[PDB]
Amino acid sequence: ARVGVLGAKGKVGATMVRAVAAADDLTLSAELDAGDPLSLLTDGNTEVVIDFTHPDVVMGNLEFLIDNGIHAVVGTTGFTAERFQQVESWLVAKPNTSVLIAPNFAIGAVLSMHFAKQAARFFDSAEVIELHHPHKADAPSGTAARTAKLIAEARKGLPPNPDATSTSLPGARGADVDGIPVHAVRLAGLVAHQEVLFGTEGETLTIRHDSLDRTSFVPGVLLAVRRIAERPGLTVGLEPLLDLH
Amino acid sequence: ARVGVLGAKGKVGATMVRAVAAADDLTLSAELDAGDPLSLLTDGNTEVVIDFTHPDVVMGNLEFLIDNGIHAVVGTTGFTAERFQQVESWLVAKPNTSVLIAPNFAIGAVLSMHFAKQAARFFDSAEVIELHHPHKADAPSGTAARTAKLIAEARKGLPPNPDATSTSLPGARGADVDGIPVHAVRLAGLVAHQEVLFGTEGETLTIRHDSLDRTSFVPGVLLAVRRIAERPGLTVGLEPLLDLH
Amino acid sequence: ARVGVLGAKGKVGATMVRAVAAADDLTLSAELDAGDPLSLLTDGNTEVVIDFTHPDVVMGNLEFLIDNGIHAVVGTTGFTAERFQQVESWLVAKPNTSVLIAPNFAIGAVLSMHFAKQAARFFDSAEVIELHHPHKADAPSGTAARTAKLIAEARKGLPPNPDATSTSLPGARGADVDGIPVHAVRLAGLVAHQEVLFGTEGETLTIRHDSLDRTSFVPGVLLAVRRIAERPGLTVGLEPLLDLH
Amino acid sequence: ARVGVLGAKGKVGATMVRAVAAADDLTLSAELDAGDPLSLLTDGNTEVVIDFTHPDVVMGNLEFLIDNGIHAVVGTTGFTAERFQQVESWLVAKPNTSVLIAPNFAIGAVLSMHFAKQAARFFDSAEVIELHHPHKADAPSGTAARTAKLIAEARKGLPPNPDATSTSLPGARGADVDGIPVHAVRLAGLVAHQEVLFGTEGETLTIRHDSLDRTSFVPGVLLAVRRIAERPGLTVGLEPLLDLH
Ligand SMILES: [Mg+2]
Ligand SMILES: [Mg+2]
Ligand SMILES: [Mg+2]
Ligand SMILES: [Mg+2]
Repeated sequence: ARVGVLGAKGKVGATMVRAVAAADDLTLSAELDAGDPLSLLTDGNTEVVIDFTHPDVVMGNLEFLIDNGIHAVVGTTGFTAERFQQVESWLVAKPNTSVLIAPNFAIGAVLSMHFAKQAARFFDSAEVIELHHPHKADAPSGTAARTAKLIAEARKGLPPNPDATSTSLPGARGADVDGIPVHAVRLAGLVAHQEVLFGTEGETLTIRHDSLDRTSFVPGVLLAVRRIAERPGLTVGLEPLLDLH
Repeated sequence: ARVGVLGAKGKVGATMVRAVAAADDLTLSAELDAGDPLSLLTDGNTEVVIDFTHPDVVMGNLEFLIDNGIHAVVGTTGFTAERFQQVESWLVAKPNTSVLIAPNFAIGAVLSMHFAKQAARFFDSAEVIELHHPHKADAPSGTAARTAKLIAEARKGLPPNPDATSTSLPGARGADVDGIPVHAVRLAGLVAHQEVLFGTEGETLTIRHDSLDRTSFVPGVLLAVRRIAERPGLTVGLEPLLDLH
Repeated sequence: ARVGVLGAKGKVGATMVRAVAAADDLTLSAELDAGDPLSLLTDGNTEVVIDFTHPDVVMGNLEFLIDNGIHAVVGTTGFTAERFQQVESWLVAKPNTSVLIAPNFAIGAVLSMHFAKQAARFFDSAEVIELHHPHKADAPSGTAARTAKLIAEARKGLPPNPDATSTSLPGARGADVDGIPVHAVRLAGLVAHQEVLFGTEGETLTIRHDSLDRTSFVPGVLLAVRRIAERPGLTVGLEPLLDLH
Repeated sequence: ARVGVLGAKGKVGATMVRAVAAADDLTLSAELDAGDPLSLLTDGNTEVVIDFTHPDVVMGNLEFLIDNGIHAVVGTTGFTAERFQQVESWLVAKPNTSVLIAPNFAIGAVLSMHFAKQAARFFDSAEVIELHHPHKADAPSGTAARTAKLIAEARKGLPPNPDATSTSLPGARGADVDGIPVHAVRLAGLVAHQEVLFGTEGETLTIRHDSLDRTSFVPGVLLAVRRIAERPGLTVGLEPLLDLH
């Protein structure tokens, strides 16, 4: 497949360039980083584009790709209901163009999240623990928050976690994301890790995702690049491409 | 829902009897043990039956229930392809009767199994650890083997687990269920536990299911009883009833 | 060894009574509850006494036992520096009497605590996770706090846990017991569990203690009773009796 | 302290050179790799030497260092009872020379091992799980074997692990090192990891050591280099220097 990479000197693109170069089945058709015109993509017959450039510029890129029937695997964040609306809009005019926007390309992470979603309604209790290196700026992770919201949403209409706590120390019970405790561990030696715990009297289920490399998103981006074709128009999140729905 | 229970003096039966009683939305309509004549089920307008009676007599029961339009949640094992085929047959005459047969009713167990199946093809490595009380007769557990099978099958066409082992001790690498290492830990204090691990360079995912009670199957049986009507004819395994969209 | 038991109608007492009975190398020589006169202990030539009676009456008992040369395994809490000091005093008059007072008799718990103390100064990061049934009143557990204290103290003079958190949610980082994060998980299905984690760039060490029974203190009490003679005067905490060379 | 490093182009030495160079309190006095005369050590007033050169040459080195009153932190393996005897011998003539020989310099590992040693006699069951990357040649690890031996030795005179297994699959119960099951997991994404499990009815204790870098031995070697002075003559294993005994 003829793959083009944007913001290709930026850490992700650069990595993706390497991934695509190394990869058997795909040929790298264009490597554009900032200061490069977008006409180069069509000039080399780019079918798919990987995009992870800054949020300010993504909208301007997506429009171009859509205009030109260029499939887009997008990893850039900063997307809003209103920005999805917008993309959803451009795609109306080009029904054969696929676009995938995903907050997270680590297959382990995405699976881990989807499993929590599916499990959450079958247990009395659910909590999230997340553990990261002590250089991380924010607590909980983006990923732990989004996870907790999903669980909360999946449990829309069950009782809240039982909990008889009556004296405590501030923070002893973690954060409270949509009614479900997120704990954040920061510990030397760690990279990125998350543990979703469910329990009910008699049994517990625990899902853990550990990520040891900056680079674990690669297999996912590649997956998306190899499959984006199968699903016309806008797809949000990688999970549909994992053929789980 | 008006529920009848067979094998009511065996361990599982006696349990569900308490269970059906305690449950508010359901009433118990007949409780028989081996040898109480089946007729009593219709005598009480039993809609669903829970069956956990011995393998020998299960086929005999299933016939009656299907004959009489009585839905059946069946937990007995010893089911074979040709036995399923048989059941499959009786059901053709009554398209309004639902029957559910499952190897396993612990919701946690069924979920952990399903997640493994769904995850299996996105990682280079997959192993199963099962941990049990030191009084268990067989290694690996029924559940561990079934699980390894599923993973093996979902990996039909990927390379086998990478493994450079060239010198070892017998058993150091555990069992080999269809190309997949299964390790059995036997340890005082434990009940029934299972941990599936998958790995790929840069990321790991682990699913653990812990069962602390004999009675963790109850929620599942109940769920099945509450839902069995939604699916006409034979269903195998609880996971379809865990309504997974 | 000829063993007497106080507070024999409370939960802990009644247990040790069964325990002393079952035990072959030991016989039970008196079992009193609040208000049975102490004299009965000597009336039966009781060598050691297990005490778990309420805090109010413990000092009253200890006096009698020490007066009479009767070794005491004491599990009651509510002990203060000045109460230890008092005990310490009574013992000066009888140098042949041994007394043991411990916050905690679960051998696993005491070991996990000790290991933490010994490990604490060789790592940059240290946190405590405790997980409990959702009916527990207080967060963190008594045991989690004691533990954090110990680690804090053993780290007297190292830098504090590294942590670049600058934006968070209240409680995301758990409690702060003496500079050490303690997180409390409350989850259906669980009993009493605790996981200490230490980390340093390149390596992590984790100690977990799981307690599945009300009755896990029994082996320790018994051990204490069997060993209390080996150490004259007051001993605090079971770990010295775990004979650590 | 005036530190000399041997085999200093070899992966360990090289690393140690860097560590010593970077390290505040120590000055690097000599960097000798193969082809360099040993007189250079004394020529620069080397107090301590780090040695990890090949086993064939170690004996020849140790003799020199001992002769010259040069302290030696040795990481080279291939040591035998008879080779310790030998070193023990050279040291007779120089009572002020310290020598430390250790199979393992990762403080986490050493702690993890020492804890298992101390715990092993207080539980009915003990097993070892070790997990490594799928490029590892041998199963179980050096470290898992040595660990199991220690446990076995510490349990010299208790009943063997209870275990009612009567049908199994070859390897389902792992290896059998001195009566205690070692399981080896090999999984993509992993580096070096070990989990010691103990259990007894009512409670379990679990010790886990994860190692994420080749380089986690550095802090230990440094520790030894900063402390070797405190203990005259031969010390085997790092654990005594961790002030645990
Ligand atoms: Mg290529
Ligand atoms: Mg009822
Ligand atoms: Mg007795
Ligand atoms: Mg220096």
